[PDB]
Amino acid sequence: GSENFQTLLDAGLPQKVAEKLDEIYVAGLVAHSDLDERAIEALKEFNEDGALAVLQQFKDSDLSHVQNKSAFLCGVMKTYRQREKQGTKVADSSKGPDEAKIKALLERTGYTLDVTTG
Repeated sequence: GSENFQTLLDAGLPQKVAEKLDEIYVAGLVAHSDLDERAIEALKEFNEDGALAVLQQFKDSDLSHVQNKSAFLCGVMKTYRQREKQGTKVADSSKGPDEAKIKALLERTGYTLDVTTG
C-alpha cells in the first residue's frame, strides 16, 4: 500500500474507508498532496457510505490534466448525498439503473386442465 493509509484511521475515519482509498494512492491517480486542508475537512464528517461514494467516482474522474484534484473531490461529495438524505442540491449524476433480480423467491407448478402448464 502507501504511507497515507494510516493517517485516515487516525484523522477520524474508519478502516473500510481507507481500504478503498489506499488504492488511489498506488494507482498513480494522485500526487500524495493532490488535495488541500479544505478537502480534508469536508472528508472528516461523513457516514459509512459517504466517503465510499466520493472515492468511487474520483477513481473514474477526468483527472488527466486537472490542476486541482481538491476542487474535483469537493465537487462530487456535494451530489451523491442526493441518494443519502434531503441535505444537498439538485446536481446531475448517473448511477443506479433499472433492473432487480428475484434471488429470494420461488416458483410453483400445478398440472391441471385449468393451468397454462408445460
